[PDB]
Amino acid sequence: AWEKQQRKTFTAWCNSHLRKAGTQIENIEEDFRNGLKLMLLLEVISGERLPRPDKGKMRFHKIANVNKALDFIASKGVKLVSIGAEEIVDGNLKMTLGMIWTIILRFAIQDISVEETSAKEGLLLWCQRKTAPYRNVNVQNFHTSWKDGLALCALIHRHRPDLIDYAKLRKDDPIGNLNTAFEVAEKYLDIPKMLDAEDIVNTPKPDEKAIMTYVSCFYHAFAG
Amino acid sequence: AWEKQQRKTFTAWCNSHLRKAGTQIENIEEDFRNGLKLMLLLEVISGERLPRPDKGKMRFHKIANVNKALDFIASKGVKLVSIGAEEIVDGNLKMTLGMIWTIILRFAIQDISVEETSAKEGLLLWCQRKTAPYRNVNVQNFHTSWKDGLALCALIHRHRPDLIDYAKLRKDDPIGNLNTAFEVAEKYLDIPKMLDAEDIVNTPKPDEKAIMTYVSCFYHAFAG
Repeated sequence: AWEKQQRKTFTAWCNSHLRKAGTQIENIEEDFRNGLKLMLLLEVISGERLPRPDKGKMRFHKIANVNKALDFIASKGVKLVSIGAEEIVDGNLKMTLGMIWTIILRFAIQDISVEETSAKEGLLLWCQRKTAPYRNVNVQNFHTSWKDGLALCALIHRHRPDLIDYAKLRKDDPIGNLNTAFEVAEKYLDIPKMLDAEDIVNTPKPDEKAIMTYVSCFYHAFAG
Repeated sequence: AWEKQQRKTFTAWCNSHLRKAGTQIENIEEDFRNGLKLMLLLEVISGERLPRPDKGKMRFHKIANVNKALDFIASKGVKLVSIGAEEIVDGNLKMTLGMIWTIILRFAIQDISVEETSAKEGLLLWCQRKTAPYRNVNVQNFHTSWKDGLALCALIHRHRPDLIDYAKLRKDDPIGNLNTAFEVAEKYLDIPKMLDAEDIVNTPKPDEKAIMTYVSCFYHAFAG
């Protein structure tokens, strides 16, 4: 089940960045095979220039361009684990999703530094400080703590009290709390939806990586 | 109409240089008011060191920093015509765009020397020699001669035959010829888009200054 979720969230995340370069992707298991938008995505989020793409549509041209991306990532202190250009060119889903998470983690989460605490732990602490005043919220992880949607609404309310009337939110209305946060973020913060309400509520333990991906968008939107 | 075009082209040009200093500007009529990135831009394109910026965000601090830039330019044999720091600090569009062109002309076009011919005339002659072998191209100016996009494709083809299949380009397909040149330059030469296809084709006489700005990028990219 995580596979379908991660694909939707990762795709939405990639698209929220690629749109600045005037493009988008539809099927993550196809649109990164030739490495072009993969390279484009990396220049967008890093603000750096990658080597120029190789012209051509042959298999070897794809391997070469995907390798430009993979090398750029590796050069950022990333250890592409068993992730080779061949699998990416071949459209392998597990490997492709693994690569994108690696990029999401490295370029959007790793550098977060809060109270001498970085990356994943850093983002968690930040989420905790911001939601500290909300008694009906208890952030201890990036999965079950977010199930009832209050954590996200509170996180939003902490920076934009005018967008959500937090007092009207009930705990036993998880679907509603989530969609309220999702729609408000989409509408006023221009943070596209990356999660599905029902999937968060239905899964005993939601996908930790999908959640961190969405939440980091909020970190970057409020840090600015 | 020239105002909107010049703003887009000049902004893209400024950004293609500022990116080397790890920054960019969004709205040209705002981002140069405090003179910081203006000074930064000048050090980047000249390779020289300007005086240090004044610390502070007050109006007078801005006037002082913009004056450091204006003086540096003037010291390069430039006559800032009726261009004062006040107008720049005030975010005046006409004056700001006038200043940037002055900088584009002085630091990217003036020193071009081809067959005992310099600056604007120098760049034109260069463009002519390079496109001389292309019969469906006739460069006589920096405006109408570029409308159908063949001049640019030929200019690119002359140095990189592998990037554009010039023979497939038709004259009655101006929009396509232009975008082909625009996308190829952006993709393989890392020369960001500075012009809009439809604007070039729709205007009886495209903006001579916007065109020279974009074309000079090609001069510098192939001169290296």
